[PDB]
Amino acid sequence: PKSMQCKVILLDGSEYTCDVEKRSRGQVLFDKVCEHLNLLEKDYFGLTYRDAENQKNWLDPAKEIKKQVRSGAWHFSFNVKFYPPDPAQLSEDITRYYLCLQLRDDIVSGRLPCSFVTLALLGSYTVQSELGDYDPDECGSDYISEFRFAPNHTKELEDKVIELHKSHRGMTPAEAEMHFLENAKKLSMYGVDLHHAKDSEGVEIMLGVCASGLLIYRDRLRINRFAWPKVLKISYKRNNFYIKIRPGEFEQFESTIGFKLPNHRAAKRLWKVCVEHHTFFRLL
Ligand SMILES: NC(=O)CN1CCN(C(=O)c2ccco2)CC1
Repeated sequence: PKSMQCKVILLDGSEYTCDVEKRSRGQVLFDKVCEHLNLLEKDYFGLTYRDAENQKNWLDPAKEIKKQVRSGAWHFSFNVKFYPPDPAQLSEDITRYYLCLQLRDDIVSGRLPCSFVTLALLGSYTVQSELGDYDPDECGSDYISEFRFAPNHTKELEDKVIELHKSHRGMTPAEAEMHFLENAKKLSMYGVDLHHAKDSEGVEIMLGVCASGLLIYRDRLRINRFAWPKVLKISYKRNNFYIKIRPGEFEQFESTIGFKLPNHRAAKRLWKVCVEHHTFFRLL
């Protein structure tokens, strides 16, 4: 029984290595990573890989690993797939912990934009969770934390993190993690997966996929939003992605919005993430 070595980048930046039989389905490796992580609430998470077009693909747990990674290395990342709209309702603190680690990377990467004050607040809860109570001994007037808090660090941001950290004395890690999430969950780009696209006139837009529905980011004076209820049908053909939108009450026929994606694989990838979000948030 021939086994392939898998390398998985965990959300704390460490590497987990394991072996699976070479014809294994994605679920086999995912189960192994989740067991390693002591993670029970597995539904919110998945494994990604970087392709030959160099983009992120979700590893489909139901399909053979080799038919997905094809010519590529068996190298993966562990990631949040479905961001819970209300993390307080997750049953375990360890689930909330991994969601925090993902969101910290979302913030540092600039995928999740954040005001100065919210960067400092989120940072202050991370420090409280990781170091415990503020201690002046390992913080002078010139202190800079090892923690990455933001896409661009400033001494002002470091100072504000410390000021807010002082206010959290006696907070336990699970409590600080819950505060982090109560703030993060409100950010306008929380849990939004962004895809580059062109509208039916060739104008560059972004399409956002989230729990609630679909977002079309045009010029920022115009953001169109389609709640999952309003979306009739999702489809792709060639480099095109089509959304069928319900008629308003007393209308005879749906509207179709068409988008052009960079290539056929980018269209298929958008289609599959939308179907998965539609299913997941239909059941929540
Ligand atoms: N007064 C309002 O209802 C404002 N509301 C419009 C739609 N909202 C969503 O639930 C959403 C996010 C993506 C698709 O739909 C966000 C903000």
